[PDB]
Amino acid sequence: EFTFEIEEHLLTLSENEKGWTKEINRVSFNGAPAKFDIRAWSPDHTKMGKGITLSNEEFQTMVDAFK
Repeated sequence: EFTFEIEEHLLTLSENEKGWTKEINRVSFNGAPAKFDIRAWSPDHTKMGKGITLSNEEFQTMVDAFK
């Protein structure tokens, strides 16, 4: 019903006592070209938590606004 693949790891923002991390990655969902993805991950990255996927245009819009 759904697949994911971390194609590139870009940045970790924090890690908690359980080893879960908040990361910015390029992630391919359902085989689509990889997109920016800001999300919590288990230590071995086989479980994911809540997060948001952003197009390149959305991510650029965000960075340019807050730089």
